[PDB]
Amino acid sequence: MDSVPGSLVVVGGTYEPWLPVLEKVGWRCTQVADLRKPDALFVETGPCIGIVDLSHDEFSLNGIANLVSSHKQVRWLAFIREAQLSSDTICQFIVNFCIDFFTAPIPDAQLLSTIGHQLGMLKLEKKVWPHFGSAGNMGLIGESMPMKRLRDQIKRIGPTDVSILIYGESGTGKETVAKAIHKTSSRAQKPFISVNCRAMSEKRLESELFGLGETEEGQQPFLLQADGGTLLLNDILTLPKSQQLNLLRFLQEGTVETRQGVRAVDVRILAANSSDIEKALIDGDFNEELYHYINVLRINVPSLKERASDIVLLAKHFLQEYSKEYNAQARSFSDDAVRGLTRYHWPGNVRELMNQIKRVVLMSDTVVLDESQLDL
Amino acid sequence: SVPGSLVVVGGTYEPWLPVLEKVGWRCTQVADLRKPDALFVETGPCIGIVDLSHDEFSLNGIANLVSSHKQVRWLAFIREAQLSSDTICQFIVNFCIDFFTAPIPDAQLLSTIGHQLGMLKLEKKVWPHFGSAGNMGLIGESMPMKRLRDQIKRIGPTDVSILIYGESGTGKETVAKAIHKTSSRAQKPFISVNCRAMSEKRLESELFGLGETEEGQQPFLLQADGGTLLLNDILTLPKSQQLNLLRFLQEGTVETRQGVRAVDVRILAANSSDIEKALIDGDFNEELYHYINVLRINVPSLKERASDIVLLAKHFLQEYSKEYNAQARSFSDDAVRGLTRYHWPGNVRELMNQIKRVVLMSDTVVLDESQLDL
Ligand SMILES: Nc1ncnc2c1ncn2[C@@H]1O[C@H](COP(=O)(O)OP(=O)(O)OP(=O)(O)O)[C@@H](O)[C@H]1O
Ligand SMILES: Nc1ncnc2c1ncn2[C@@H]1O[C@H](COP(=O)(O)OP(=O)(O)OP(=O)(O)O)[C@@H](O)[C@H]1O
Repeated sequence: MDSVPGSLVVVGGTYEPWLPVLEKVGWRCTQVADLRKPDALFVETGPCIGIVDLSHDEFSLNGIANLVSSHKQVRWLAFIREAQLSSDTICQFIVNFCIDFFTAPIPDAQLLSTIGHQLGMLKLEKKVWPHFGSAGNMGLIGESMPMKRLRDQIKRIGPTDVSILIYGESGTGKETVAKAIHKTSSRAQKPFISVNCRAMSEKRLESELFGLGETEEGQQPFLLQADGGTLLLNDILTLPKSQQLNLLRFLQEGTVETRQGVRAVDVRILAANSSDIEKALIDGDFNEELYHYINVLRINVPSLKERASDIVLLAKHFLQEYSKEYNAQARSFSDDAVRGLTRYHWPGNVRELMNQIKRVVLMSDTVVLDESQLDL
Repeated sequence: SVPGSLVVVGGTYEPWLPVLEKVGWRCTQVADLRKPDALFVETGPCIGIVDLSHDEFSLNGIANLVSSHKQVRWLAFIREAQLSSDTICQFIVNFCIDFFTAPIPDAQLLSTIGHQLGMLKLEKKVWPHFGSAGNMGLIGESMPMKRLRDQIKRIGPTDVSILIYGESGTGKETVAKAIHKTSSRAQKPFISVNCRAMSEKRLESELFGLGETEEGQQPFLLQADGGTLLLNDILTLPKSQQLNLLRFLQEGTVETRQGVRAVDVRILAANSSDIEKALIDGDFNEELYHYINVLRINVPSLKERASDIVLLAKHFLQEYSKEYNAQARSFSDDAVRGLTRYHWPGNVRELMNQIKRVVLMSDTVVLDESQLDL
């Protein structure tokens, strides 16, 4: 036979009754007491099933609900066991999903019925859980301390095919982030379309949602191509009213217009921002309904000003990359030069950095790059 | 009364429907995808089945709705034709509790639902009431308020830590006082904390205590024991204090002059800033964040509630006018079609403050638009 382990947290060992009914029917039972232990146990066991002994007992109700959605999220299914207390706050605490509960006696055959419904999910969890982004894709442009948070954040919000708001300062790598969560999105093998729109006129911009290729003159709406995959919208607030309409229409109906008949698609939508969004909102300028459609999740891309310990490593890569790309003899920075570039403010962040270095490298006549050839 | 919704444009996929209809359940069905959103945001606690059957809706918009703000108030559930389990099994990241096989064990589906239906029957403990079972809306009463009411009613009693978010000057503490009423510790003391204007050393002297207090000293937790403590402008906390906070948040213990002791305090926190920006930059311990972000509540600014502006100003008028004998008794329609049009960055606070100012200047009984923002 083949099955899946399952743990249970309780100080009262003698509270077996429901335990041997599962071991004999084939369940890998594990039991924790001291409250702090199961966290490590749950984070190491991976996807499983946990039973919560509520029978008055001795646990902090805050810490409980905390654990419930700490990192033990979808990968863990909630379930409680109580001594018949459905009345006060305690049963209102079953707002934490919990799927079902346990009568104080032993609903012998009913117990499997309660459990059996959920079992299809754990064997489903195992099919999707191994992934883990194995290759440790060290933020394909940066790697420091605020960055590791970003990875973890990106890794857990990636697969969730919801719309996410990406915000940070200009030239930080919001697009770089967008491309990264597309790999995580589980629609990774599908196309990805970043769009530095800006330099588009309404007519031409409007030509994206319903087209103005009069007669099939080699023209296809952008939304269409991004079907199954991911589309990115850059500098979004610059959008005109009429197009924001079509977006919300599309965001609600998922349909687009083509000359060869109106059609529907399946595109996960992302958005980037660097401006004071709230200031636009209050005046009336931005449709708030649309904001709630997109602000389902937020991710903040930290500027170079935030990280600073990244500045050195970034320059090295940008050195290596551009020097190798153009055969340049420049291969290293002096300790002098290193101990100066970080002090710069870098308003344009990642963008400006590569751009600046790009120039210096193509101007660099030496192998070691001094401060004289840089910020001048 | 009866929840039980299911989303699909077609219909002939009854088979699992009459098993509910014939057993006596009012099933409700949505098609145009956009409609259930408004429906889900207004219905409150219920159960929704998402029929996707590999021929229905775009999984982005779906997962969006599923996790827009329709979170705990709704339990997820899907329907597929077996011949489908493949590309997006990951959409079951939203709990979803269970799914629907193509074979239909007529009794098993009821077994899956009936056990889960009992959880919705727990929501019945507050009995939806609709008609504002609280203090007329504590401070407001419009459309985002009724959700807020519904929201407060179901997340209130749960003595877990909750993160309160809205814009500045909205009335976040008023909510805490309001949800404390729903809590099972209502008869206990309540202590608000404006964490904005406090120094580290003195802050540390509030928890486990510091300084050199060989005189007279008593911690908030002690006073707040059994009751509820609220933290306003929480992100303003220094590193060293967030440490001590988490210490308590894990152990529930404090230090006092008369020896160290432990307590049982439900903890709340208020915020008006960009929460996502603080965590990533490093300013707030994320571990600590999950201890408090167990539940979220969104306090709607005046920008959302345009129909509240009229009702809000009137209430604040009567109360303060009476307090200072003011002759002012009403607003002109002129003033009305100006107060609503205003942006109100400071929201409820600013509204209360401005009117408060005007009243002390109002020499007339009728208040015209000229006497307002002055
Ligand atoms: N016209 C362009 N052509 C080719 N590559 C470009 C162009 N513009 C930017 N890039 C590349 O984008 C990469 C980084 O992504 P990006 O600049 O979009 O991040 P971002 O600045 O945070 O996003 P945003 O577009 O919102 O400003 C840079 O390495 C740059 O080479
Ligand atoms: N000791 C106190 N106990 C109970 N209530 C108090 C006490 N002191 C003040 N209050 C009231 O609590 C409210 C707190 O105002 P506050 O500025 O914190 O609201 P807020 O909108 O949540 O703040 P913020 O703009 O930082 O978000 C005040 O209106 C005040 O009347």
